[PDB]
Amino acid sequence: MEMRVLLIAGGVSPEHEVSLLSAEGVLRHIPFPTDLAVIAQDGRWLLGEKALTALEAKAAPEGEHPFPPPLSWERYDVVFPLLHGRFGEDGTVQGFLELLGKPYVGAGVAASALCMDKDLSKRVLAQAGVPVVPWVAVRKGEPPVVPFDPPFFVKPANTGSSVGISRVERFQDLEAALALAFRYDEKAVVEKALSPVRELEVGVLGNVFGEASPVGEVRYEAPFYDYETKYTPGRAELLIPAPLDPGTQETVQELALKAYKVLGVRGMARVDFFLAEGELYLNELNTIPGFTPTSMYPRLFEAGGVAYPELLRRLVELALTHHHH
Amino acid sequence: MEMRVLLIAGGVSPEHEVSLLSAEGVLRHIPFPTDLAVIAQDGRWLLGEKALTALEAKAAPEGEHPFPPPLSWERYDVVFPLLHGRFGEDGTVQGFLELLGKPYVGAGVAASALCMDKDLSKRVLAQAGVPVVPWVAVRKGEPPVVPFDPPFFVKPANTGSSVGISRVERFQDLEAALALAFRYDEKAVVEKALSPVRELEVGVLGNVFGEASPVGEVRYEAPFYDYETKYTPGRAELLIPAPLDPGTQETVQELALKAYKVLGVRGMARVDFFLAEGELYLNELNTIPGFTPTSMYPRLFEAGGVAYPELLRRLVELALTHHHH
Ligand SMILES: Nc1ncnc2c1ncn2[C@@H]1O[C@H](COP(=O)(O)OP(=O)(O)OP(=O)(O)O)[C@@H](O)[C@H]1O
Ligand SMILES: Nc1ncnc2c1ncn2[C@@H]1O[C@H](COP(=O)(O)OP(=O)(O)OP(=O)(O)O)[C@@H](O)[C@H]1O
Ligand SMILES: [Cs+]
Ligand SMILES: [Cs+]
Ligand SMILES: [Cs+]
Ligand SMILES: [Cs+]
Ligand SMILES: [Mg+2]
Ligand SMILES: [Mg+2]
Ligand SMILES: [Mg+2]
Ligand SMILES: [Mg+2]
Repeated sequence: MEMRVLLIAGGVSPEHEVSLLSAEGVLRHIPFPTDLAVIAQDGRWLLGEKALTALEAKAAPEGEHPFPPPLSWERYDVVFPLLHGRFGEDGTVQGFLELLGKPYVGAGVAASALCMDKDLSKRVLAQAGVPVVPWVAVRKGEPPVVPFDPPFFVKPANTGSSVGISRVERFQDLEAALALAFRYDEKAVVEKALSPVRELEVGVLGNVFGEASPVGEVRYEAPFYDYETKYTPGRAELLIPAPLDPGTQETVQELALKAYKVLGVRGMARVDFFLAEGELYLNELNTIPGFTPTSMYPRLFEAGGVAYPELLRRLVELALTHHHH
Repeated sequence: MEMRVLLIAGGVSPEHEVSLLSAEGVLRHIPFPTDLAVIAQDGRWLLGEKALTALEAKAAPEGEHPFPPPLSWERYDVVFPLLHGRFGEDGTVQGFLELLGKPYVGAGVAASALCMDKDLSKRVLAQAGVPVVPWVAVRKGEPPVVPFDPPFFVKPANTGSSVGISRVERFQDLEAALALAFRYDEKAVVEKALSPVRELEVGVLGNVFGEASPVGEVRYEAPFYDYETKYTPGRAELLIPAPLDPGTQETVQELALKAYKVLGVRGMARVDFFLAEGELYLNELNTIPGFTPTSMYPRLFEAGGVAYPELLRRLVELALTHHHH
């Protein structure tokens, strides 16, 4: 069976650089012939050799081709969008690939848009009976109304890689944290800070009915799991399988697969959890998790017997299983 | 008039013909110079005179240009996506227009995908405290588990114009109703049927400060408000305002504006309600309501003092005042 993959990375979101790092990880292990297309930070695309040059520079601030690119789509059998964050993970790029008729890796338009919004996903999961941290949404320009005591975490609703996230100890500091969050999104979420908190992560592989990886725990000495901790090698420790009680591992996997099914995710997702005072909370689902050298999604399925090339092979294959339907 | 609008109608959804009818209604009343582009049922586009020709035919089975079309997008200030249903109303075309950077009428990607999914939209509305009909989601290839007794209403999760919807009386008939619904979507909803029921519909207009139209009511002698009843002229009784006592009409508008904000809609929406034994239930929210001769949304706002050309003009202005934000 003929298979040629087009890999798209970069993007206009703050995670532009993280996306190129993920692209390098995928290219080093994907078992299919794969071409790279880069979306530069200005929204213009780089194709062919100019895309590989931008990958070597680990940043593409400016691109060549305005959207839509003159890409020979017919040459590829599956498109692998690796665009973390806004305009890549939130269903907008997915909508373009749907109208293009090309099979593509990962969640569709709906699952991507709803998993990217920290307020909407928490609305759906809370109704479904999934435990979530207390939270409220704040629209840019509206006065916040936080019906619980600090500490808070303030986040852009569409964020990734902990960009624009603040831990707020005093109400005096809510205004500055919201102003930081509103640089990246018109909507912010304010969550009750769990402290102390343990952070659990589990990978999911599959279309709607997912297969769960072992549960992993992230540990670090920074105040929280911030940008520098996430992508500086050595700062983040992954303990697989997570040191959890008899049965706690299964509950984490059951919640992840439940949220996966309810939201209708296809392909993959990394589901993050909080463990505080013995209580589990689902933090978020990431439909396009990182494949950077310090990323956890490949390591989680590595520990579950799915090697890195086999994981990428199954992702491309799941894209065709849905498209062939 | 310097403003130039691009109207997109047709589509690959079962509502292809309905979309063309809506295009004729909008083209007749829109006060800006408007070009039409038609998405044929095979996904290929028709531009210029061939799109006007398909409009007179009220059906476009085959197109000419494969997506993405060679449309001079820079000619148009606002794009009006008038595509009901799959690949038009569910966020796919919205994501494409987002990447084009074009201002467009109606809800964004997330709110479009959320409002089209009758399961996920009900979960969000229920979590916000909005009354909904008891329901359950049934996935294709998965046995149904319905915690309430028939009569049922079985629908494809992402449908419009009552396509694939069945009224069910006995559990022995559920599997055939689910089999019809699975011809249009991998997911279906089974709702508790309300009989007798009155059907109330309200239009909403705006981005941040949505304003409600007067409440209207649909009456019919057919079993339910099905496809033939919706679009055969004279078949449905459109009562504006609805013969209700004022307190019920004000409550309907209050709920519609609450659901509008809860679901994150901008531009427009028609909110459908059920009235059964004195209780109001929100049925669904349509981000691209029909503009056919038998359609409720334009009429509701003419009754509220907003003429047909003024309605479309404000839809276009709202698309511009959102973009500039
Ligand atoms: N409610 C909370 N209580 C305690 N810590 C939190 C809370 N919310 C966020 N954090 C800390 O901030 C980090 C980032 O939060 P979150 O996962 O929401 O951001 P993200 O950018 O979506 O992450 P990712 O890069 O995995 O997508 C978490 O790993 C956690 O360490
Ligand atoms: N729970 C219910 N109880 C009673 N009648 C129902 C119920 N669900 C659906 N119906 C009937 O079926 C019709 C279509 O249902 P629904 O509005 O969900 O379909 P739709 O295709 O989304 O409609 P639209 O064309 O407005 O998008 C309704 O107008 C109503 O008459
Ligand atoms: Cs996310
Ligand atoms: Cs809440
Ligand atoms: Cs809908
Ligand atoms: Cs339910
Ligand atoms: Mg995330
Ligand atoms: Mg996280
Ligand atoms: Mg509808
Ligand atoms: Mg309806």
